[PDB]
Amino acid sequence: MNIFEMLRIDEGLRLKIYKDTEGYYTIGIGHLLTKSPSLNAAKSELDKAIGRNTNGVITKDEAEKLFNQDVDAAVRGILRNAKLKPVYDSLDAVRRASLINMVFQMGETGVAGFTNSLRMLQQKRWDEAAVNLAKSRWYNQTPNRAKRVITTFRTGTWDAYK
Ligand SMILES: [Cl-]
Ligand SMILES: [Cl-]
Repeated sequence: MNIFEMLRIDEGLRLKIYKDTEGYYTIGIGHLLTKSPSLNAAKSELDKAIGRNTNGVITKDEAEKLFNQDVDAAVRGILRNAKLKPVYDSLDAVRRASLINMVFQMGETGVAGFTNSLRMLQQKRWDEAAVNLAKSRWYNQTPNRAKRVITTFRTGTWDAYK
């Protein structure tokens, strides 16, 4: 199991524009297109991301390409972030995947906002971090996915994904 397979389970794969859990236009494996209500604004963003006139549909290869870019970007954003980087550097391989998953989902800014949980993870206080991570809108809005990520942080294994 790895970050790609992990995010593929959490995000699914859809080849046609769809609305995410927050009602935003998305495509492929969790690739956010726009927060605008406009479907035309989303098709425009899509064509721009793909480099062709897609009329709202993409192929599996195209979805996987956006996916590879988004994972790369999540990692690079963590490494560039003064608050995230030290956490990431401190974690083992499995838990690092957990942090990438959160950044992919809610953005670098959003994760960097989990001040107390980050401090707990850096200190390796797994049980405490798990409790603090759950007191969040994130957990309350997408509980099943949040629990899988939190269990991964707590145990350092991929059990929640098997
Ligand atoms: Cl893009
Ligand atoms: Cl969920």
